[PDB]
Amino acid sequence: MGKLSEQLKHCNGILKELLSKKHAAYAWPFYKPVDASALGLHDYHDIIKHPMDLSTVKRKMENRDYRDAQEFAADVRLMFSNCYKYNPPDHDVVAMARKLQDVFEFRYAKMPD
Ligand SMILES: CNC(=O)c1cc(C(=O)N[C@H]2C[C@@H]2C)cc([C@@H](O)c2ccccc2)n1
Repeated sequence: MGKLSEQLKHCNGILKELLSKKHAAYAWPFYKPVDASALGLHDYHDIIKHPMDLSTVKRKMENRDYRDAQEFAADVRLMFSNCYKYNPPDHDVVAMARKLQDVFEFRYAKMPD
């Protein structure tokens, strides 16, 4: 019932939206951990020290791992940051990251106080 639980419900709402059909055209690369081997990205885990994806964020939310909205936001932004760090800015995945991050940031900003 407290503020932290309430803010985490808003976070859970955002997470459900990021995983929803509405955003699937650009969200799908972020659904599961990057399979570096399958994608031929044999330097991925040398460059990205802390992989993150929405299935991992969902597991952590379901497990009550996140103690506050800030911790949840840090993982969602880590996921985007990894994309911007690894990929050349002209790869389609970077455009898709930017579009999904726009959805995230605008709704995260509507956090209940
Ligand atoms: C989070 N996902 C990724 O960072 C990623 C990277 C690459 C990739 O090959 N990156 C090489 C350009 C770099 C050296 C490919 C994919 C793949 O899921 C994908 C294909 C086509 C449109 C969108 C996504 N995802």
